[PDB]
Parts: sequence; C-alpha cells; structure tokens
Amino acid sequence: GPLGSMDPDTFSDNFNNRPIASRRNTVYLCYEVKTKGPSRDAKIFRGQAASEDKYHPEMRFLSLVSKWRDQEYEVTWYISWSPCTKCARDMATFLQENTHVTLTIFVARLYAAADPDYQEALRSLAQAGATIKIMNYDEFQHCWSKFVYSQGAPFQPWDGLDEHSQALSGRLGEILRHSMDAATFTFNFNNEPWVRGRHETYLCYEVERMHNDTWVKLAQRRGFLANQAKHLEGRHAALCFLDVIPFWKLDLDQDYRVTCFTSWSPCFSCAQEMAKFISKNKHVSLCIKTARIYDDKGRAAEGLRTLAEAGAKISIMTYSEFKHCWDTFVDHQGAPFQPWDGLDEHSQDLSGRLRAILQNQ
Ligand SMILES: [Cl-]
Ligand SMILES: [Zn+2]
Repeated sequence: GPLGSMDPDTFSDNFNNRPIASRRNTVYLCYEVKTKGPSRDAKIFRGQAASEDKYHPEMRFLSLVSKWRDQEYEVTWYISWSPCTKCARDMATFLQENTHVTLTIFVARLYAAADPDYQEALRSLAQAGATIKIMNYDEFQHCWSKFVYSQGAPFQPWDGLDEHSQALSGRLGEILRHSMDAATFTFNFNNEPWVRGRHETYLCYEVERMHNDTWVKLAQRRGFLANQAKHLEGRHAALCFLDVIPFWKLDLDQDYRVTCFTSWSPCFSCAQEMAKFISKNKHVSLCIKTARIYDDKGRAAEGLRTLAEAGAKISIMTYSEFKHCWDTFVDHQGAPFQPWDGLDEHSQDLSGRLRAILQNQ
C-alpha cells in the first residue's frame, strides 16, 4: 500500500490478542493527536510506525505536541505490545515535564513476564496521568478503519477476541491496582480438597529481614503473581516466583524469610526446583502456606518431602492466612474477609493430610 500505512497482513500480525507468543519484538504504534478543547469537529492528526531502534519513527509524534502558545494536546496510542519498562519510564518523565500533554494508551497484548521493575514502571506511567486500557472490538475496528489501507474490506474479528480482551483486562488491572480481584481471590483460594475449574495458580509472597531479634517486613517487596498458560510455553507460578526472586538484590550476608501463599501447593517439578534453589541460597528461609494440596497425580507427596528436607516450612493456610492475604493483596476497598463455608474443617483436614505426607505415610 501507500507509504506510512499498514496492510491487512501487518495488522493481523501485530494488532491481535490470540496466543501468538511474542518472538518478533515488533512493536507497532499508531498514534492520534488532537488539540484539547470543546471542538467536536476537530481535526485528528494521525501517524504510525513500527518500532525501529536506529531512527525510532514511532516517536515522531513528540514534535507535534511541543509547547505552542496556550495549546494543550491529547495523544492516543494503539500499540501492539505493552510499552517496555524503559519507554514507560520515559513517557512517565515526559508527562511529568509536559503537563500540557495528556496521553491514552490502548494495548493489544501484555508482555507475559510482568516482572517487578516493569510493573512499577507501568504504575509510574499511570500515576503520571496516562490512561492505559486493553484494546477490545471497538479499538481494533477503529485502528483498522484508520491505520490500514484495506481497499474496501471491513474489519473481520477473530473468534476468541473478546475473551482474550477480558483476560488481558484482568491482568492489566492486577498490575495497575497492585492487587487482585476479590472474586478471583475468593475463587482461587477456596480450600476444598478436591475442586473443579481451578486451572490457574495464584501465589502471594512477602519478604522479611532479620534485624536485631525481629523479622521486619519489607513492604516494598510484597506482591503476587499467577501462572502462565496456553499452548508459548506454560510456566508454573512457583517457577515465576523463583524468577522474581533475583530482582530483589538480596544481601547474601543478611538473613531473610520468604513466605509464599499458594492456591495450589507446588507440583513435583516445582518442588524440586525450589529445593534446588533454597539449597543454593542459604540466606533465604522459605515458608510455603497452601490453600489446597495439589496431588500432582500422586507425585506431590514426594516433592513436598524433598522440599521440606531442603529446609522449607510447608503448612496449610488457616483462616488467619486467608484473612491476611485478603487484607494485603485483594482490592477489597475496606470490606472484611468473608470466609466460605467449611473453611476451618477443610483447613484442619488438609493439615492432617499434610502431616501424614511429611512423616511419610
Ligand atoms: Cl504447580
Ligand atoms: Zn509446578
């Protein structure tokens, strides 16, 4: 097509929320810029470019929003991938230094590795005033209508568009709120021994340092994550937490206690991975408190025994732990933790079964 446009194939490649993994680090940015004001017939100034690290044609919109008399500017992005950590930091700085510019960002996909520094950069960009949302049907259709040379072809949505948009919206909310949804928590941490539909695994985590004779909490370091799925390799939540750990830059000469609240107790493979990790990280004492014992087709008891042998403290979550994670990691907005029926009974039964497991029976 014409210069400065994308063809249907480039759109289908970049602006799509199906499990396309990632791989080709192509980040396509469509941008609109409008003069802020009451005009309803205002002229929208549009541009678009794929990310290229030599000349960066995607940032040419910045020249459009320089200070000019009393003018203010509203910028809109339709970006194929969430902005990287450094670009998010830079745009936060820019919004701070250019209060005459405001910015909305619609995103097609989120990077699966929502690691701590990236999440803090995204929350930084949000606090600077940016509006970040996941693209749904309206945004995809608008981007097709405005930035694609289609030759009379109407926008054709793919099958699982809305479901993927909703899942990405939930993840983005988990990131920006720094807390998980109340329905999500209430469901994933239900401690009935045998359950259906718990396809995900949620892992909350806290860190403490030994100062004087006291475990002091490092509130700057608490957090939560979930597993990665789809079939693009599925990485369990325990492995993702192990990946989070090195970002903390712990002092190898200090003593730390690391607590994991998991909805599913670790599978055999994850248990061996965490045993190997703690046997090579002497400065870290691992506590594992699980809502449910994931039997892992009968391989889990051996893994839990291995992990306990390596020094980890494996326990079953009680009402106190559920209430604690509700207060600490759930967007409750003041609401108290409302326990489900049979919580205590399921908890004490699971404690008995874990006891039988650890003593080898
Ligand atoms: Cl697992
Ligand atoms: Zn696992």
